[PDB]
Amino acid sequence: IKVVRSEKEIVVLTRFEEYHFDLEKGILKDFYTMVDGRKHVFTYGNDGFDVLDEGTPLTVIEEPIVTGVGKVSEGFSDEVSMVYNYGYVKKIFTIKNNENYTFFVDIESSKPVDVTVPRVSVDTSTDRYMENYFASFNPKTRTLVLLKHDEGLLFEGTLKVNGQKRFIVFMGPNKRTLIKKAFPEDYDVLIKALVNIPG
Amino acid sequence: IKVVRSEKEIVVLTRFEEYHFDLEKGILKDFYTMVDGRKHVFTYGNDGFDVLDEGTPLTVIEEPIVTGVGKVSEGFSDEVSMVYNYGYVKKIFTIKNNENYTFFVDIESSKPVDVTVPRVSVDTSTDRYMENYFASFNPKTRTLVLLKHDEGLLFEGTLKVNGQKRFIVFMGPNKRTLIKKAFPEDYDVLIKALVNIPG
Amino acid sequence: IKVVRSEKEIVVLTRFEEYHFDLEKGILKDFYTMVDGRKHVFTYGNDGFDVLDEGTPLTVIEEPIVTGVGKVSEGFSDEVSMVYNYGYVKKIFTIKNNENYTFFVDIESSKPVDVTVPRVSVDTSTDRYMENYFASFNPKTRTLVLLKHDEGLLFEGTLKVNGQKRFIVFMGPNKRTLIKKAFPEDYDVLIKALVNIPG
Amino acid sequence: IKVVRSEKEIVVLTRFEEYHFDLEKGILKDFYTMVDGRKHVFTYGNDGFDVLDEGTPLTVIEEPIVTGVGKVSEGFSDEVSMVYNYGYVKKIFTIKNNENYTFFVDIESSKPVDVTVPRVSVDTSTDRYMENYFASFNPKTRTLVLLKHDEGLLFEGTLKVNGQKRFIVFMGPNKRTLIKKAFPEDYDVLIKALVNIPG
Repeated sequence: IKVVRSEKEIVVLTRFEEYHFDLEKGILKDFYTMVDGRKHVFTYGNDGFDVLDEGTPLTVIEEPIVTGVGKVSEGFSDEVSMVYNYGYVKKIFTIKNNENYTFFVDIESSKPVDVTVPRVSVDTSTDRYMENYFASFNPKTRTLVLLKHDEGLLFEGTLKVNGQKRFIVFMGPNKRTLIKKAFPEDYDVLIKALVNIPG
Repeated sequence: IKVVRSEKEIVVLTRFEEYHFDLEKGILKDFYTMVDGRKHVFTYGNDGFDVLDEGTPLTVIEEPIVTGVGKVSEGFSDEVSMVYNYGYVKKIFTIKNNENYTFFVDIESSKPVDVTVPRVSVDTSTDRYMENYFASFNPKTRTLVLLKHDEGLLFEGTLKVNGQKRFIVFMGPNKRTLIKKAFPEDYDVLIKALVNIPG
Repeated sequence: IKVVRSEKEIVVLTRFEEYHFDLEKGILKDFYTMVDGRKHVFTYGNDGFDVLDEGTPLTVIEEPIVTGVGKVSEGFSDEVSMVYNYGYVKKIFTIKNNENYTFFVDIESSKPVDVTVPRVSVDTSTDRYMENYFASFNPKTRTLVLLKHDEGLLFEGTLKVNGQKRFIVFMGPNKRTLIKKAFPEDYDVLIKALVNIPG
Repeated sequence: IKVVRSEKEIVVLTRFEEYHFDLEKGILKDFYTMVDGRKHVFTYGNDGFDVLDEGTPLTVIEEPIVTGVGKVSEGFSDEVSMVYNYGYVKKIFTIKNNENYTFFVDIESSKPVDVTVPRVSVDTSTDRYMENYFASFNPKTRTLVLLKHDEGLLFEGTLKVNGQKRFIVFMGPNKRTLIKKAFPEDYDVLIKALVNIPG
């Protein structure tokens, strides 16, 4: 809802979410929840939606563009989008004022690329490779990451993209209602599988 | 936000707007504002977005579909859409929870068709045919209709549709900020033009 | 919008255009604009889309077919098409009711042929061979022809046809909005490049 | 994904597919699936996309060309294409790394030709001529061929080519997800129709 573009990064602020995106690689740098005090729940390893071509991370050919609907005094009102252009790869992050801890990654390529996925867990013990979904849980911050990748047990740790593809990313507290709003169709199977993580 | 589908019409209800759509012709039956008590500000004459093919109105080949995002206990939370299928014409009404008195008419055709435009004014005196915009004002109810038709002074009282086109329709009180939120770029010229209507 | 077949030629008539096509050679014989009174702006030299096998013009093997959508009392309402069948070459003119002085020439051949391109200029002085586009301008009549040949500066005065190709032909007044509508992807490059002609 | 040109045949090898093409006639010589060990499921009878001009088959006028995108250490990473030029007929096989047992045959002729269609069945018993599709099934190898010929029940056993046409060919295991992925518009009609084959 509030966009602050710095010389080193772009910051998107809502009432409960604080996103930090870079300018050169199109990565999610940092994510904070603010529902119970400013809490640094995600930080960039090599997993913030890097676009890997054949085995090397790609950088953008131009500065990212910031757009959205409902430009209020403070940036936008209901939608913010950030466009990253790698030439033959376009990547758009979309954040809506739904206060659901859910953002979108609409991505398009000419040749197939690999998009690393964010992990909030300390170790692989609290990560789940589920059908069409990647789950990552941090028991310290109680933070959940649910990425709908639509690869149906073929996921190998990176999003294989070729052509148009939208990814839905949940990143926030373990609040069951918010997961139902983010993934209404698969909610039942999802929660039933998420029980198996320590939690 | 709240959808009530009876056997004779579909009713969309937000905190300030009350829409009534029919089931056979894809028309806006009635529109109420609820900001200063339930006020019947629009009613169907022959102008509720009737689809006129050659010179005769069309009816749908199937019952309309209701979709949207954020399926809550009471219908949807953030967006409602209604799909009307005339066979070679598809017409979709979209209402978002922006509380802006603004809805969208996404329309598509295989042959050129005509879409009648709503008028809230008792007479033509308080109607304006402006660049890319039709305005209609009812001084009794203080109700403004602003339709962005993108026909550029060539508008003749009916929307000419051929292929894909989206219409943005503001319908509600004469409130500066809401018009700016609806049409940010043309706002200056629009309102400087709306001065000429009684008001 | 109106078609008149006269056992010697086919005439197509919209509100601003009057095309005269022959029946034996599939050529554009004459073109009239009517926005400022009936003005004879094109007359067939040797360039009304003649199909040349070597330098040998071809004749159709059958009489042309006239088709279209929305058959109104006067011919057609939104689309007229004329099919010329040279046996091993098909050539279809299409005139849509866009009121944009823009028609289409869809062409398909079995062997490489050459199609002449209409000129409106008195001399080669006011012609331009641009990237993917032929431009002819007549300073007296104020008529501009823009042909999208998509041959990228390899154009030598005739369309090289082998296989399927669509040509977009603008023939009318130097109106920037109409150029923007006809060629929406390249209009900036085109409008800037046309400054070099007298204009 | 790996191309081996043996000066006598061209072999294209993916994770689950092995195609054997010749060099003189542009035919499919042999096809192996590998998902359950190397299983020889197609051998050329007189049905490996032979171009029959009217009575006799055609040979290419020049050696085929191998092209593709993402040229990795082993041929190409994601697309391979073989161009066969018969002078007045061009035939391009395309194999994408979609792991869908689905390849494409883009074809363009100057005069009407016939292209034979591969069969995996021992007899005509397990074959079906369906709306826009040819179906061949082998009950011992569990291999299904679905060719989208788009000739709508006018198909007579050979592809009628006269211009530009694209054929989508599925060749592989009877797997509904894959058929859905290759033919997403007709998958329900197709899959229901296939029940009539033994299976």
